[PDB]
Amino acid sequence: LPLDELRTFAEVLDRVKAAYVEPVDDKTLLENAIKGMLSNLDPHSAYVKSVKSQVLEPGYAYLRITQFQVNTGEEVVKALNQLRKDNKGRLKGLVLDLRNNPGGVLQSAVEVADAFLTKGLIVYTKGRIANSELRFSADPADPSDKVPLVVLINGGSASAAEIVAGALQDQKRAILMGTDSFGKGSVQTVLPLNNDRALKLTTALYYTPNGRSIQAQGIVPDIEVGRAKVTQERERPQDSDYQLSQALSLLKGLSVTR
Amino acid sequence: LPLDELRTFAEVLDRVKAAYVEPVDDKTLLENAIKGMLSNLDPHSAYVKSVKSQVLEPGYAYLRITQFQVNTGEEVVKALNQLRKDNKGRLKGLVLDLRNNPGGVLQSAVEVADAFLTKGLIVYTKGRIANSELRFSADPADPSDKVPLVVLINGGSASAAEIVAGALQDQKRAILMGTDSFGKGSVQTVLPLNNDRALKLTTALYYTPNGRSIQAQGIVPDIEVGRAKVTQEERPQDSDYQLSQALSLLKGLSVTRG
Amino acid sequence: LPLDELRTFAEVLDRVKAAYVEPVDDKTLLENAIKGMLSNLDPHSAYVKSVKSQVLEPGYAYLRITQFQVNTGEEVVKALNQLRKDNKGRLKGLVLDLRNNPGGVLQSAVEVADAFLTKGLIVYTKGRIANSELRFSADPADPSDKVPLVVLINGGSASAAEIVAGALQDQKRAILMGTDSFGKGSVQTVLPLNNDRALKLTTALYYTPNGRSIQAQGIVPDIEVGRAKVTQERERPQDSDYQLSQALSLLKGLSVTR
Amino acid sequence: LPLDELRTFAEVLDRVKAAYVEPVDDKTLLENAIKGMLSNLDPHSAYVKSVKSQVLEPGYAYLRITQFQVNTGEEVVKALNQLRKDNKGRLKGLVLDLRNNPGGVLQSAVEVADAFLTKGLIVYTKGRIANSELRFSADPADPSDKVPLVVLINGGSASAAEIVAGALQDQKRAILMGTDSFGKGSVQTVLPLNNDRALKLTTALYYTPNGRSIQAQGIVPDIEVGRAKVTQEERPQDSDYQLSQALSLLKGLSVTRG
Amino acid sequence: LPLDELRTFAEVLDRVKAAYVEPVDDKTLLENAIKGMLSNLDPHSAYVKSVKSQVLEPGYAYLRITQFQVNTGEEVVKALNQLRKDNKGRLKGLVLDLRNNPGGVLQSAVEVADAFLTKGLIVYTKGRIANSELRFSADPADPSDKVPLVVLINGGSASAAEIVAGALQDQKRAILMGTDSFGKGSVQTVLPLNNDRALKLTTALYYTPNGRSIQAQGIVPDIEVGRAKVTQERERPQDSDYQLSQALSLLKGLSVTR
Amino acid sequence: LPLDELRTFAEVLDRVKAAYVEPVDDKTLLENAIKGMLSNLDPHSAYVKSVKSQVLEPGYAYLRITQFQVNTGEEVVKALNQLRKDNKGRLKGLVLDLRNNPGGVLQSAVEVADAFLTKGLIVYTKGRIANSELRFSADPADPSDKVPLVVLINGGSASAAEIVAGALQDQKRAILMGTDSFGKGSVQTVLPLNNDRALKLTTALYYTPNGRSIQAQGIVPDIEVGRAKVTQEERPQDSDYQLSQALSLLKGLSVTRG
Repeated sequence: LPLDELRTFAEVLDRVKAAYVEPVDDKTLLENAIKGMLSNLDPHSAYVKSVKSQVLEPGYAYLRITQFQVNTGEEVVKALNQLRKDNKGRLKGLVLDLRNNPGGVLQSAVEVADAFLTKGLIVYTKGRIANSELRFSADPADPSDKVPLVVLINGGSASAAEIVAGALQDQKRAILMGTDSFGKGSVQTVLPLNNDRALKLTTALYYTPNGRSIQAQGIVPDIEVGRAKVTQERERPQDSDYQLSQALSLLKGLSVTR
Repeated sequence: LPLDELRTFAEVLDRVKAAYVEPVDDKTLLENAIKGMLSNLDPHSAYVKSVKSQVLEPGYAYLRITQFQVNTGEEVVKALNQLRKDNKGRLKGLVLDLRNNPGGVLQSAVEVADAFLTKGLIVYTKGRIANSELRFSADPADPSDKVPLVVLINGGSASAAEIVAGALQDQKRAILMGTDSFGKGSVQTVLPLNNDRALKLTTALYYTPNGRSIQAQGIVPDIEVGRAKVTQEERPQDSDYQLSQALSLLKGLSVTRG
Repeated sequence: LPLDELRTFAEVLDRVKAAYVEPVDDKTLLENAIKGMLSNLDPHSAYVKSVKSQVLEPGYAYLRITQFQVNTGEEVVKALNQLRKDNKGRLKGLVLDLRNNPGGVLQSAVEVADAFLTKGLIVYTKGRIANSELRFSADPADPSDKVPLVVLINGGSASAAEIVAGALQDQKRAILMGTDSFGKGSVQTVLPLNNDRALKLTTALYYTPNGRSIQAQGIVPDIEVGRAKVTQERERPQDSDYQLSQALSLLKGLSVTR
Repeated sequence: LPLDELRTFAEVLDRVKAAYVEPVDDKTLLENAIKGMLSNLDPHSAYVKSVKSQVLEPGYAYLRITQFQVNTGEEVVKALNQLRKDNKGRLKGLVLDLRNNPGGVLQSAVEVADAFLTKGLIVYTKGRIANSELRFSADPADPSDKVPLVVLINGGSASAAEIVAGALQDQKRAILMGTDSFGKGSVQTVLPLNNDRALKLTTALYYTPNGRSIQAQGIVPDIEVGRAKVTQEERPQDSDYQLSQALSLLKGLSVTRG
Repeated sequence: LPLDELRTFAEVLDRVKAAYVEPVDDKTLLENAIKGMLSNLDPHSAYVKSVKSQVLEPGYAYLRITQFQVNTGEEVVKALNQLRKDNKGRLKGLVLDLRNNPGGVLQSAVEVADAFLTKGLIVYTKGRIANSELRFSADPADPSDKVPLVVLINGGSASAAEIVAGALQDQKRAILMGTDSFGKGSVQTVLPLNNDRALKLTTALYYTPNGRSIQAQGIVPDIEVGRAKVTQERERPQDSDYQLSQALSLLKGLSVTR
Repeated sequence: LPLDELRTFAEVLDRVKAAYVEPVDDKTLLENAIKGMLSNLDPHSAYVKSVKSQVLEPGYAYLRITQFQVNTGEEVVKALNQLRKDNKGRLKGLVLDLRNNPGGVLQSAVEVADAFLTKGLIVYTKGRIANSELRFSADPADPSDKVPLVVLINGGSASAAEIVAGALQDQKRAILMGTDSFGKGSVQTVLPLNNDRALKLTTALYYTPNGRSIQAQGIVPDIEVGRAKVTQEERPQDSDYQLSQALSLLKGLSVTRG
C-alpha cells in the first residue's frame, strides 16, 4: 500500500464519481480501473485434420502442420514413416510447412520437434514465479533419420509452430525460409483472487534453445522469400506455390552438392 | 473512499505485481489503473466561407453549411434573403446541405436552426455537473418564410450539424435524407486535480427536442439515399445523386401540395 | 374567286404546260397543285395486349399503357382493382408508363383519365367548323382511390397518351417525369367534294384542361429525367430502368413525407 | 385555261379555306398551290487541277478527272500523250477515275469522251422547248490510241461524268467498274413569268448513245466492285481496292489478248 | 592431270595430315576433299490424294494440285470432266492452285500441261552430255476446252509445278498471279565411278518454252498478289483465301469483258 | 602421296568435269576440293573493366568476370581481398559469374582458376604438332581462403571461361549452376604453305583436369537453373533468378555445415 499514490488515485476516482454524465458507484469505477490496468499492462491479460503429408517428387517430400492438436505428434511420425514407404527408400529432402499455424498444444509441439532432434534443448519457459521456469530436452530418437529439411514460416506462424521452428533453427537442423514470424511467445496463467473472480495474466515467456525470446524477436528465416512470380527467358503444388518451389529447389541443390 | 472494496483492488494489484513476467513497480500499476479507468469509462476521456447558396432551378434553391463558424448564422440569413431575391419570389423548395460537417460553434448551430423555427425547443444538454444543464428554444422569427426544405446528412456530419438536423426533424420542420450520421453529441470538460495534472471527462451530452440522445442514437434520416454519381447520356443536381433526389422530392411535393 | 391571283396561277400553269420535258395535260397539273397545296399547308393533310400491370414492390405498383384500344379503359380499371388485390391492401404509390405510346382511341384515353379524376375538365377540341368544339369532363368515380401516381412520358408519347398526361398534370393529380413529349395534338377529318374524291384535313386541335395546345407545346414533365447510369460510392424492372427507378424512389419519398 | 376543271380546283380550295383549323387567306393557298405544283412535278423545280495522271506500272497508267472545267479537255489530252512518253511506248492499259465527280462543263465532257472515240454519238438531250434538242457526235481523232481502258464510277459521280461514262460504255469502248452512279442527268432552265418572278423548270434531259436516260437509269457498271482498303502483310493500287481490281483486270486482259 | 595444281593440292593435304589434332590417313582426307568439292560446286550434288477439284461458284471452278504423282495426269483430266458435269455446262473460269507444290514426276507435269495445251513446246532440258537435251511438245488434245484459267504460285512452288506454270505462261494460256516461285529447276543424275561408289550430279536444267531458265529466274506471276486483308467501306474457300478470291474476281471480270 | 588412290580422286574429278551442267575448269575444281577438304574436316579451318565484385549479403559476396584480359587475374585477387575487407571477416559464400564470357587470355584464365586452387591440374592441351602439348598446374596459394563458391555458367561462356569452370568442377572446388556452355575448346594455328597462302587448322584442343574434352562435352553444370526474372510483390539477387538460387544454395549450405 503506497497510500500517497492511493490518495492520488482515490482523488481522481472521486472527481470522476462527481462529474461524469451518468452516475457511477465506487464498484464500477474500481472494476474499470482494474480492467484498464490490465489492458494497459498486457494485451493478453483479462479479469479437423492436423497433419498432411505428400511425396511431391521422387526423393523429396512435403509435411504440413495445419495446427497443433494432441494427436499431432503421433501423426507427424506416422507421416514420416509413410513418406519413407511412399518413396520406397530413404528420403533426399523434406519440407516442413509451419506457415499459417497459430499454435496449439505445447507438448505436441515439443514432440513434433523431437521427431527431428536426438539431443539438446528444445524450448524453455522463463518467468518470475515458483513453477514457471521450464525446460524441454530432445530424446535420443528421431524418426526423421537425419533427413535434410527446410521449414517454411509466414507471418501467421506463432506460438507452438514458432517454438518448433526456433528449436529446429538453433540446433542447426533445418533451413528456415520465408518471411518473418508472428512473434507471439507468452504464456497466460489464470490466478485466483480472494474475491469470487480471477484474473488471467501472462506469467512467463518462451525462449528458444539459443536464448532468444520468441515474443520480442520472432523467428527470422535464414533465407527471406516473399511471394513472387518467376518468368522464364530461355498432385503437384510447387508449380503454384513460390515458397514451396524455392524450398524444393534448395533441397535439390543441397542433395546434389552433398 | 470505501476501504473495504479498496482491499479487493489492492489485493488484485498486489497479485498482478507478483505474477507479471517483467517486474513493474507500484507507481506504473497505479498510473495504468488511472489511465484505464478513464479509457474504459469513456473513450474521449484522458489524463473558408461557412455558407454557400445557389438557386438550383426556378423556385428551388440550395444552401450548404461547410462549417459552423460565428459568421455562419448571419451568413445563412444573408443567404436566405438573397435566394428570395434570386428567385424574384417565394421559394418552392430548399435543400440544406449539412453533409461533411464536423460541427462548430454551438450558438451558430442554434442560430441556423432558429432561421427555420418559430417555436419550440432546439437542443438541450443533460449532465450532472453544476452548470451544464442548458436549453435552447427557438425565437418566433424564421427567415425561411416557411419554405419546405429537405436536409441532407451523411456519416461525416456530427455535433452542431447533428443538433441542427435533429432539431429540424423532431420539430417536423424538415425531411432528412441521406445516410446515418456520426453521432458525436457529448461535451468534455477538463477537470483540475489536486496534483498539477488534469483529466478530460464528458460532463454532459446533447439531446434533440424529442429527447433522443445524439450520442447514442445519432440522427437517422427519414429517407435513406446513399452517395452516387449520375452520368447523363452550373447544375450540381445533374452530377449529385442525393441532391438530385432531394430536388425531385421537393418538386413532386410542391406539385401534390397544390 | 380572286381571279387576278387565279390569272397568275393559270399563267404559271401554262408556262409549265409548255416547257416541261414530258408533256402534261391540264388535269395532272391541277392535281399536283392540289397535292402540293395540301403538303405545304399541313403535313397530315392528303387528297395485342393494351395494358400491363404489376406490383413492383410491396405497396408500390406499375401500370403501363402500350397502346390505346377500345378495351383499354376497362382493362386499366381491371388492373387497378387487380393491383389493389395483389398488395392485399390500399396502394402507397403507382406509376403510369405512358411513354412509347403513339396514341389511339380518344374515348379510351378519356376513360383512362376518368379512372383517376373525380371532377373537372379532361380535354377539349377547338377548331373553326360546326361540330369541332368538344369538351370532356371527368365523372365522379375514380377507381384509383386517390393513389399518388407519377406518369412517365418519352419522346414517343403522342395523341391520346399526351391527352391523358396533360389532363393528369393540369388537375395536379400526377407527377409527370421523363423527357418532353411528341406534341402531336391535331384531328384530321375527311371532307367530301363535289367531284368523286375527298380530302383529309386537320379540322381542329386538342387542348388540355388548362388551355395549352398539345400540338404546339407538347407535354413538359414536372421533373426532367433523361436516361442515365448511377454509380454507387458507398420480376423487378426498376433495377434496369432508370426512369422507373427514379419514379419509384420519388413515390417512396412522397409516401414517407406524407 | 379550261374553266370546267377550274371549278373543281376552286371548289377544293374553298373547302380547304373553310375547314382548316387556323384561317388562311386566298393568297397563301394560291401561292402554296403554285409551290407544290412545282414541288410535286419536279424536285429540282422552284419559284484545283482538273486532271491528274500517273503511270501505275510499266505499260499501265492512271488518269483521274477531279472535276470538269474548261481546261479539262486540253489537260486530258496533254496527260494522254504525257503518259505515252512516260511509258516510252504504247500503253497496255489505262484507268479512267471518274469517281467523286459531280460534273462540270458539258463541252469539256464531250471533249473528254472524244479523246477516246473515233465515231458515233456521245450524248444527246431530249426536251420539248424550242432550242434544247442537241446532239454530240465524236470526231475521228482519239488521242487514246485505242488503249484498252477501265472506267471507275461510284455513287458520287453525276451529270457530265455520267455522260462520259455512259458514252464510253454504250460505244463498247471501255469497261465500267465500281458501284452505281448518282443519276443526275437533267437540265433546268429558268423561265420568266409575266409578274416579276420566275420558275426553275427542267426543260430537257440527257441520254447516252444507247438511248438510256441518265436521270432514270443512271449508269450501271459492267463489274460491281465496292470500295475497300487493302493492307499488305508511290503505288495507289497497293492501297485502293477498286483501282487494284481494274489494274489486275487490265493486266489479265492484256495477257489473254496476246 | 594438271600435276602442278595436283602438287599444290597434295602439299596442302600433307600439311593437314601432319598438323591436325586427331590423326587422319590419306583416304579420309581424299574423301573429305571430294565431298567438299561437291558441296562447294552444287548444293544438290552428293557422293495421299494428288488432285482436288471443286466448283466454287456457278460457272467458276477450282483445281488444286497438291503434288505430282503418276496418277496426277489422269486425275486432273478426270477432274476437268467432273467440273464440267458439276456446272451442268461449259465453264466460265478455272483456277489452278499450284502453290505449295514441291514438284514431282516430270511426265505427270507434262501431261497436266497437255490438258491445257493443243500445240507448242512445254518444257525442254539443256545440259552438256549425250542424253540430256530433251524437249516436250503439247499434243493436239486439251480437255480444258480452252477455258480461261488463272494459275496461283507461291514461294513453295518448284520443279514440276514450276514447269507447268512456265509452260502455261509462255503459251499465253493462263494468268499467273501470286508471289514469285522457288526457282528449283535442275535435274540430278547419278553417275557411276570405277570405284564401287557413285556420285549424284546436276547434269542439266529445265527451260520453259520461251527459253528462260527456271533455275535462275524462277516463275514471276503476271500479277503480284501477296497475302492481305480487305476492309469494306461501303464449301466456299475464297471467303478465307485472299489469292483465291482475287483470282476468282479476275476471272469474273474477264468473263464479263469477253 | 599414294598415287593409287590419287587415281580414284582424279577419275572422280574428271567425271565431275565432264558431267556438270555449266563447264568448270580444272583449277576451280581443285580449289573447291581444297576448300571443302578443310571445311568438311574442321568448321574452324579456312584457306571495359574485366572483373566487378560486390558483397550481396553480410557474409556472401559476388564476383563477375566480364572478360578475360591481362589485368583480370590481378583484379580478381584485388577483388577477393577487397570483399574480405567489405564483409570485415571471412566469407560464408561466394558466387563466380562466368556467364556471357566468350573467353580471353589463357594465362589470365589459369590465374583466375589458381586464385581458388592449392594443388592439382588446371587445364592441358592435347594435339599432334611439335610444341602444342602444354599443361597448367595450380600453385599452392589460393586468395579465396577456401570459401565455398558456386559458379554460374550459361550457353554464352566459352574457351577460357569454360577452362576455369571445368577446372573448378573437376577439382571438386566449386558447384556449377546454370545451363550448358558453348563448348569452344580448340586452338587454331595458321600454317604456312609453299605457295604464298596459308591454312587455318586446329592443332590441339583443351582438356579439363578430369580428362573431358571441352570441345566435345562442354561443361555441364551440376545444377540446371535456366534464366528467369523474379518480381517481388542495390540487390541483384532480388532481380536475378540464377544468382538468387546460387545465393540461397550457399546460405543453406552454410547453415547445414555448422
